[PDB]
Amino acid sequence: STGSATTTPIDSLDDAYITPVQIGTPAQTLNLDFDTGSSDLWVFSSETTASEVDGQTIYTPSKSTTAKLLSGATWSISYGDGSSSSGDVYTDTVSVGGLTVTGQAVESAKKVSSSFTEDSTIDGLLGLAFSTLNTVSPTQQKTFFDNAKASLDSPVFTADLGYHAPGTYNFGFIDTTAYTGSITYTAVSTKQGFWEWTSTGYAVGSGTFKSTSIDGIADTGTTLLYLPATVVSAYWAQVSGAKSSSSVGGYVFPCSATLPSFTFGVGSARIVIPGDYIDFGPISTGSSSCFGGIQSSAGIGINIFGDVALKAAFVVFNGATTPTLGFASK
Ligand SMILES: C[C@@H](NCCn1cccn1)c1ccc(F)cc1
Repeated sequence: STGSATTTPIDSLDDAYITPVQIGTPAQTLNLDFDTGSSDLWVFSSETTASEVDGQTIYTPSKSTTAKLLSGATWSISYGDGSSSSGDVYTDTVSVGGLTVTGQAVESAKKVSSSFTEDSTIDGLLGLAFSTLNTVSPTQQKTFFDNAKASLDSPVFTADLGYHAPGTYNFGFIDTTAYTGSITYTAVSTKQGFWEWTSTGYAVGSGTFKSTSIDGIADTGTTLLYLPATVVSAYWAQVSGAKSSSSVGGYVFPCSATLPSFTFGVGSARIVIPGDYIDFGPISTGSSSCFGGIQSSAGIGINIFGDVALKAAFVVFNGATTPTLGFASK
């Protein structure tokens, strides 16, 4: 089997991407944030505290002929950004882009934090990290990918995120029309449950490439690129007037600037992030200070190749017995 679904940025900054997902029978279509940095498929639902719902589409298990309560199971998750949600669990039929899984754990939110309520465009998350991170208790559940792998033509999915444009998630095949050149594959550690890999170095603009190992995760659910303070300082030193603002919570730069590109290594290959991808616009409406898309990881504990980095590439998440990542330019 394969599936192919379009993913669409939620706003003009590419802060997140939503992908339609069919849940239940008859189908209930919800727009989910596909998140390679977590392992729970959770949704706004008929169970979500009414005051915490503001515009989202909800899943109503009682209207699905295929829904069943996963009796006794609960879940609770918090993300890197301090957001959280929790609830109970149903199993139901879930389809993405024409690929169907039966018996998928659909985690129904009873509570969501303010950051989810305030974003009316995201109806829940679909986790695509390793199932060892799934938060369902007392019986951990599998991701949609982990359940689909029993059926896919090839045990892979690919992320092809757009810059201020739609892109694609494919399951079970690699679209050789979607990238240029060749795909460079690199080793993955699953020790922390993430798609964790080691970049071979970086360059700033037209500068020399610095060969240096940078461990980090490929995380479609994180907007920005979080790297070591040394790397980030070297980047922003090339932008006149850029500074790390303690009042704003990272590097800001004059909105009049032209940003340099940023290159990261994948083995002997190089992925170039254009400078405009690193522009996240005014810090507040009408401001002439703009927020940077490359930020320090020093207060996280891990480096994160978020959307800023991933949308410069065609990315293969190889879930073969020994998982690997592939990157191609596009
Ligand atoms: C609550 C939420 N924001 C969606 C992303 N966004 C960035 C700026 C605005 N929206 C979220 C939190 C964590 C996460 F892994 C996914 C989604």
